[PDB]
Amino acid sequence: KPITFVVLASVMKELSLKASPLRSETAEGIVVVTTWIEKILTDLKVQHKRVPCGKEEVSLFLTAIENSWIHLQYLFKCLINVKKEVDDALVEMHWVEGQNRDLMNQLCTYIRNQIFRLVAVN
Repeated sequence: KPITFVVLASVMKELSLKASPLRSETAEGIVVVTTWIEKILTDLKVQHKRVPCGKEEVSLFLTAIENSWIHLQYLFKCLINVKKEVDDALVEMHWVEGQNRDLMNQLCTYIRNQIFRLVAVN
């Protein structure tokens, strides 16, 4: 029952350019996006590994840590799929293990937010 968000085929094009401005047309669109999610996660010192996936997607398995303390610690687990849907990229995130399922939305909203900061490279 996964959270999703599209990356538009133009946002991909801009992510490719950022991945190599001085060259062109190197790698698939979903692959480029995935390696930008991989950049975003390592920067958070989130652990992740690419896992076997389907023919028309790339998958990250990731392990983040959460802390639940009192009155303003634990490990949670997610599968990110980056699948080519229509012309654009569909990003699915599946909650696998952990306490607060709503931390996925926090991580997903963050990642997708991080993507669009990168694309404002204008």
